[PDB]
Amino acid sequence: MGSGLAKYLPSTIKLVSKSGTVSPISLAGKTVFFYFSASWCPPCRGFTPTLVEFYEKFRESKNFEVVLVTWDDEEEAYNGYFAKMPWLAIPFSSRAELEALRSTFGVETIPTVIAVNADTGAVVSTKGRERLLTDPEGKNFPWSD
Amino acid sequence: AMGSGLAKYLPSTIKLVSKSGTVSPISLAGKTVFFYFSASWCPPCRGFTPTLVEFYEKFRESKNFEVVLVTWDDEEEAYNGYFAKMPWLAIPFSSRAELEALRSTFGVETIPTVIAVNADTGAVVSTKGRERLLTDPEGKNFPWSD
Repeated sequence: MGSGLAKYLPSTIKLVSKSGTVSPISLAGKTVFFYFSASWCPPCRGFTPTLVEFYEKFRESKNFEVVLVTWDDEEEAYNGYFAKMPWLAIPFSSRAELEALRSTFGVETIPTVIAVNADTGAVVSTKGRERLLTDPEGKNFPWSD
Repeated sequence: AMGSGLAKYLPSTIKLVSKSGTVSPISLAGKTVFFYFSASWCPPCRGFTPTLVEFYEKFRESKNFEVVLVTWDDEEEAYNGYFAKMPWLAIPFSSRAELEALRSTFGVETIPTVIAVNADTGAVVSTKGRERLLTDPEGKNFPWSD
């Protein structure tokens, strides 16, 4: 499946992990959080470790993945910031794909997490950046509505 | 020559677009320049734009300022239709790296935002005009510095 997630990206993209690459289709069956963030954004820098801790605890139990959608435009800054994260990222050089996601989800501000269902493409939630702060165990994950 | 404060923000090899033609960044010498980060797909942007248009029509001459759209649109027809509503200047749609560099330089986390700079010195003059214009339509406190 994962054909819902794949419709948000070119068919030829691979996501980057810490060690290799990941085909979007491999996220089938998961809730996928597009995390719009930048190393130069102070609230992003403070929110990232909150999301990292949640991912460490619940990635498998809640069956989700995070995909960084960078607003960094300098590759070394991107590299150092993504090094702090355990999840996936759109490659730094995929500038048009990054901008298409901003337009598609109407992302006016960072940090923002947009959750989609990888199989259907449906938007699952848009306020996780705020809701995670008062729900560290994710009892109300994925924070819909 | 004046206007050297803009050289880093608006490289001289890329002219700005106007309603009728093109404009070199150096032509903004001596002015306060508002970088207006905005997108046609952003509802608060669509509502703020006419407020800024009215202020520009009334006061851009008397207060010696210019507005430069920094687009977050990624579709050219959307950019064209939205900039058509505006009387000021814009970074060309295709200048994607220049647009992104301004976002990083001024740390623009949200739109709509206006960042004012001094065209001669490059100094940041104000960052909250998007909010402060709303309650100061005559610009009595322009350029709304902190």
